[PDB]
Amino acid sequence: PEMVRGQVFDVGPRYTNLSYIGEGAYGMVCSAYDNLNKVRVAIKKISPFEHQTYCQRTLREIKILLRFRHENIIGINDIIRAPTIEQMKDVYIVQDLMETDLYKLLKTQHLSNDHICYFLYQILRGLKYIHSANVLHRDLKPSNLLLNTTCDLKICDFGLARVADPDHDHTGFLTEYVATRWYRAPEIMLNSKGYTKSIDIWSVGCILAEMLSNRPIFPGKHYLDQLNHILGILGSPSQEDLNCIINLKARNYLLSLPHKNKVPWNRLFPNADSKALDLLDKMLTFNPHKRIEVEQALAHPYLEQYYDPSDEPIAEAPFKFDLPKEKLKELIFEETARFQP
Ligand SMILES: [N-]=[N+]=NC[C@H]1O[C@@H](n2c(SCCC(=O)O)nc3c(N)ncnc32)[C@H](O)[C@@H]1O
Repeated sequence: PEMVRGQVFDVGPRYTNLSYIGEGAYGMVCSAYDNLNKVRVAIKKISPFEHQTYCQRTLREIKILLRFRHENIIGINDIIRAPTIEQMKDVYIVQDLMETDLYKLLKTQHLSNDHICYFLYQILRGLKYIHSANVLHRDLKPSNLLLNTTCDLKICDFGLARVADPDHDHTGFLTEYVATRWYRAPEIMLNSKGYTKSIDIWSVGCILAEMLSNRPIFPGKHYLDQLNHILGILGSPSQEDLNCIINLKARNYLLSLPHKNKVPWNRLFPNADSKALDLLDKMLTFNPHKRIEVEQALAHPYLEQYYDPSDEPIAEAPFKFDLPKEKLKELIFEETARFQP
């Protein structure tokens, strides 16, 4: 088998002329030439079978991406693995080759307002479809937003996704490890398991802020720091918003803090479009029940040049609703059979 960086990257003969791209959350990512479609593609090598949690996340990603079909969500074009469960050690996921991602782009490129608007529209368009499937992405962040050379944007990595479960969202204070720290909504640290759609909107708000300045808006240095950053900008929650938190440990923590004034968005972002800042404010709303939902965000005046609900499709088949790694390997093997061979 062809090799890259000293490890097996076994994708031939259909895929040749491999180039190392990077180390992902799952393993090695390479580009390759697709001798059938006559185009270069991305290939991700995944080696999950020793660990139940890796098997979980891999099965999640495959099951969701195979059912979804949307312009702003990365597809799976092919899946390579051994013909038998016994011989299956790795799984390769073949996807459209994308020039960059928003994390890499923000490291060196200033975005025009037109690009910010276009990117945000595409994020919300993809998110509308995800949420219409009753699915939460739960790890939206710049590095999970792929971009091709013409700035078409695709949401990727559904390994942490879940079916929404609002009736079971409540929990205690300082539990819960949802999303990537900087993109984590304030209620995750207070009383939420991140089982409602508002968790994703918070992350999109954080992404919008980061597009406006090329800096993360809430750069918490560790888990506990993250709420400090959020409150340092939003200021102290109102009595009404505190009255919505019944958990006493969470509420009394907030009551124990000195008063903090809100920092006006236009002082943080003096060059930003005022309509973008109005939408930003509605996505970065402290109370998740008052936070804007994805279809309202699409209809916001900032996005008026793109908004078209008839061209913002929803899922045909929402997802309606412990396993040892052996059963998970068998499930991964079954889920990938359609690509044999
Ligand atoms: N990651 N990583 N590894 C490093 C490189 O992986 C690049 N990348 C991924 S990564 C998917 C998410 C993950 O697997 O974490 N998908 C693609 C892709 N379809 N086309 C081009 N490049 C891709 C990413 O920009 C990063 O530069």
